[PDB]
Amino acid sequence: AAPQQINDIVHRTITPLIEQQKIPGMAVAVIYQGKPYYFTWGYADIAKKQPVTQQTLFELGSVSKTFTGVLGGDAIARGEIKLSDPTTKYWPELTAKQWNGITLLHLATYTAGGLPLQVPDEVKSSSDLLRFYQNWQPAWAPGTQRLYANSSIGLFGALAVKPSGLSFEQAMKTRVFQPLKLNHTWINVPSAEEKNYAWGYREGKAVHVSPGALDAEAYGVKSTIEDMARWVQSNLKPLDINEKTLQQGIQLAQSRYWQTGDMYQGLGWEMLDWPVNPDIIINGSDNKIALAARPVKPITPPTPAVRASWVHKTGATGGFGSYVAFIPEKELGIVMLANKNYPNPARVAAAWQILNALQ
Repeated sequence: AAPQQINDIVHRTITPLIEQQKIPGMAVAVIYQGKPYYFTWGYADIAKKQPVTQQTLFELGSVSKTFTGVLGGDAIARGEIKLSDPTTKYWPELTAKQWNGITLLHLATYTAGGLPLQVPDEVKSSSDLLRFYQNWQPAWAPGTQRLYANSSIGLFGALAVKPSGLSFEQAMKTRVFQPLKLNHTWINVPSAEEKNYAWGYREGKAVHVSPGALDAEAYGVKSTIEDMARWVQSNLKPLDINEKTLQQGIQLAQSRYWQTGDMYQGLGWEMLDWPVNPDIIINGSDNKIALAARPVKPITPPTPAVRASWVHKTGATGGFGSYVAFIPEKELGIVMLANKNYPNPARVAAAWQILNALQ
């Protein structure tokens, strides 16, 4: 059981959300005074009447970028990479002149100059990727415009693990998932766990995310509400993490590297100063803003992680919609996982209503 104030605000907020958005299945975790409280609704598989449980796996979509950012932070802390390193240090075959000056920082923070939102579906092998990046022409100089992009942070993640000699998946398992005891968090769902993998629903049809280049880095993690609550706990309170470079990596992913308007770009995470204007976060989450190019101001050196922040990330796939938000100063956070991609502003409005009530 949760304290009644949590049960009350969750029931009053999530029930109309599910009805308004026709969400088939949903799981919510509230982290309150550092402890998790879980809630589930509806079905992971409608036709087969499988309820959502605390072991249901949801596609995180772009919430996966938070894991990629932390894994990159850990590689920085290990001394394996620097954000100022040129992309070409890790991929010297990227000889085209437009890559001169594009650093790992730019890739990690969507500031390379207009790398596109998606890797094209036609681009599948490393050779296809090389052609893609060699032929890409920037719209802007590096470090001037943020354009949210799977092709940008996806490449960051692929390159950041090269010194380790591990694949991206193996690095993520060994360096992030295992130390944090995320035992039900997967880039590739094992056969024995397929029974727990919810279907996503798009226009009423059951769907799962399709393979794509750099999927693991940009949008490919699947996880349970329990593991996601532990992920929030770890990012709320990194000083409890025993593995020093992972603790440091978590901290570095909440450093502020760029500002645009009132939002700050971390590694995967995005941040605003708390208290927030809820309209700014709600309206800023709409893709009309969130996917637009926005001019950035550099923060030199990056601001070390600010405890009084709203730290958050939206994520989607064709069939799923996820959101995570937390406030380190308040020891408070929320995870919302659903098997329908419903509008971002409705996610953020509900999260803020719940966390604002519990602050």
